[PDB]
Amino acid sequence: SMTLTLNRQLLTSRQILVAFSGGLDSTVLLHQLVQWRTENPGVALRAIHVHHGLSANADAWVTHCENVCQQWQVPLVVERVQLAQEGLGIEAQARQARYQAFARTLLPGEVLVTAQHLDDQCETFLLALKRGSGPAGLSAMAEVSEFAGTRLIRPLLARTRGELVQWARQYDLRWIEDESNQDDSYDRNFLRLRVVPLLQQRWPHFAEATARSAALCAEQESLLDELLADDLAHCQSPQGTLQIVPMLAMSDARRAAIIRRWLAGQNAPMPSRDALVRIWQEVALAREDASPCLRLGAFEIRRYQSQLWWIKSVTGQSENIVPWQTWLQPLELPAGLGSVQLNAGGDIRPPRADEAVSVRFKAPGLLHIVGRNGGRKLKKIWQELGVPPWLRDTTPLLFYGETLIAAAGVFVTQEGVAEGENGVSFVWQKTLS
Amino acid sequence: SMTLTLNRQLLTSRQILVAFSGGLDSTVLLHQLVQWRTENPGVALRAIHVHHGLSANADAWVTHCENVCQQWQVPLVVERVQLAQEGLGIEAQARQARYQAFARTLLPGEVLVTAQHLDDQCETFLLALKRGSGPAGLSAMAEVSEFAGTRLIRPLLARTRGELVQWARQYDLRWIEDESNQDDSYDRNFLRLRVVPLLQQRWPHFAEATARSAALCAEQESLLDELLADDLAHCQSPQGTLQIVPMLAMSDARRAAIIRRWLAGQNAPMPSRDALVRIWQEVALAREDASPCLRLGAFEIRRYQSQLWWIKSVTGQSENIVPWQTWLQPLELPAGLGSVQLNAGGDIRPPRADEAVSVRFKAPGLLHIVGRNGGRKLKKIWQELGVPPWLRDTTPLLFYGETLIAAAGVFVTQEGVAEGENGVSFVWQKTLS
Repeated sequence: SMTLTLNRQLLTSRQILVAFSGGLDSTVLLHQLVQWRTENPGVALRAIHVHHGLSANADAWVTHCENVCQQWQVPLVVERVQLAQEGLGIEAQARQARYQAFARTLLPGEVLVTAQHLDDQCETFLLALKRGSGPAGLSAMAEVSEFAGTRLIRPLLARTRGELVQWARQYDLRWIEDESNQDDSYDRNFLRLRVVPLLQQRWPHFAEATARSAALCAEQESLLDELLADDLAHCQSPQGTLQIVPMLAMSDARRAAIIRRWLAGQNAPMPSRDALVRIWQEVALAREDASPCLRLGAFEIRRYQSQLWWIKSVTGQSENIVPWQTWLQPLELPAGLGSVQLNAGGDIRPPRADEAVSVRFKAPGLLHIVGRNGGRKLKKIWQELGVPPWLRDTTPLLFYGETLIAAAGVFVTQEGVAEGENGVSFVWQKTLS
Repeated sequence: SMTLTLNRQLLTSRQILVAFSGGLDSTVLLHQLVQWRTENPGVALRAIHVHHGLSANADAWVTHCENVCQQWQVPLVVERVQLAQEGLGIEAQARQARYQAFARTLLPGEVLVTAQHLDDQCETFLLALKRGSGPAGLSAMAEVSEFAGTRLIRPLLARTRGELVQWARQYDLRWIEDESNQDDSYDRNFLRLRVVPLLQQRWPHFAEATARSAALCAEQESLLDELLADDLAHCQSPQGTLQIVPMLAMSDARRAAIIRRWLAGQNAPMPSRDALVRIWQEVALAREDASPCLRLGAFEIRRYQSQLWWIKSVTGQSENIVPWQTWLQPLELPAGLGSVQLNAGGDIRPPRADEAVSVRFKAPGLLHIVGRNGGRKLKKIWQELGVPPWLRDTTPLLFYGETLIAAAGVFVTQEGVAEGENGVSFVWQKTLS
């Protein structure tokens, strides 16, 4: 039935790439896939062993993987990524390097498949538990998730190590397995060896019961997904923000479940239940006048126009002034804001080779712009044009000497309009995400 | 703050009864209550030690409890309930006897209070987990629940054993504590001593994280409570049944959450997620023609009139015939169906001292009843009158010789109508629930 199970989960896939450590689970997953390939002509399969850290057999494991793949006619990428600096041990440092390694060496349209099984579901659950997470975090792992643009499928997720042993053995597969005892100071190890077994003693199927609970938590979260759909549709704008007004009346749990689901949409890192609390109390209910902001890692959620925004944090630049001596060539902007350049053809007057061109993010005094008869301050103009506060000091400002010419993609001052009709275009380019 | 916490949870209470084993938690809870009484004049407090099983100090513990209560001026009920027959050990047999003991010795209007703390929340969670239960069952314990008509409050539910030790010690309270090592074959013991501690090693606050998860599961179930309210109102009749038709269109999770919440309303034992599945697939979607029935312990859920019913199972009696030689005196019915009697005054003709009166639950041939011009079979009459199938063979039928006179509270045959106007009343009495 593991083969039966395999094809159902892999129907929507043609190109697979399996994380292949010499181990049982990988060995059983891979043998099954090579078994699967022989049954579906035209199906391409690739394997990838990730050699990381200074293991005693780190080099031998690689060799073992090269023989098995070849004996089975399967290409094999072998990333040697290395990283460890006294910080977060194996159960963190490496896991990232590995998934990055998977990300790196993964073709487009190819589906990443891992050999994570029941015991891992139990371990994930426990770790979530020891973190005091709710139903969302206790749903542990999904049979199908999104990873590096594509999907990450986990077939053997429901299978027991017993089942895997019974298979790997029935087909006389040879596999490695260095328990690495002394890694007991790294959470996921301390479980499989000490806690979990201790549990399987009086409760032989403990790990099975846990997947059951995980599954039930998931069913409930999806029930809420259904139940909240409308609420979400209404409060979620097309832009990708969340309308505050429609929520002012809701209950704390309602709000949190929505904020939660909304943050998931931006494919954001799962928030802590208290984070969800702060977001509403300190941001949504905060005065827009006082620029509300909750830092959540590299990202930040804030309030603007009675809406909550999930955006990639970026450091201000109001005090910066980046000179453009060679404005004939693009100018690289600070804090990865991208490049900027003056192309022939546009409503902005070119600079004289005698004046000093520069890029800034601030501009004093009353300012006059095209399309408005008046003259207000930068901040007033920003507001009238709807430019969000986090962008009011991160938007390129063209300056010839001490004069403001334009604000990339937002406006052009009147003192900067093309005299004749020729003129140039101040163009702003941002790097890939 | 434990005192602060105490009064908030006990405001809606005047008469308390604390399950008092000599232990820390009880000792700390009780001392705090005697502390609480001194601060709220007119507040009555009672303690109850439950002596059960053949413990080495079973008798000494009692004595210790008698001294402490007296030293503190607190009445003390001491139930000696005993029960153990090789079946379900302490973590089952006794727990029932104890709560029964609590039930028995509890005054009306009095609130039962127990000294269950954080560690118990963790243990309850784990047990639920090892049972593979979902969010509803993983909410573990509530600060306030219903027990024997009244409420069961658990103040110290959030407090750590540490906190309790720090208190019992700060007020120099003396308490007992016989770990009873060899009870390790009884689930809740195997946890507190082996698993939990093993966990608190690498995770000192594991038990605290677990209450956090329990709490979050609860918040979500209440979120659903809110979200499903309307659905429940609509599908739940006034009688206390569940309308099937309005659910036919819903999704599996929706239905289950409703069936679940509905069963809770009848204050029924929490159902297994699969039970919820069977109920719908085997009962709701079953043909009423084929009398659908799912036995869930002493109770059973069934289908009648496009509705699901939660009712106290009762064995049929269609084959039974209980003679009434002394119809002048009440007749005790089988299978705790209650008693039955003929009172002077009613539309039924009395029996002659020459005919043989009896009670039955079946009746052959075409039958003629008052208020209908015709003559159909018992089963047809039952149907036309709306008598549920489980009651069609558990309803007393008056028989003089071989003639049907009446069906208690349902109908009177035409051959049994009072000749003149005097007549008697066939009255059916059922015992307390």
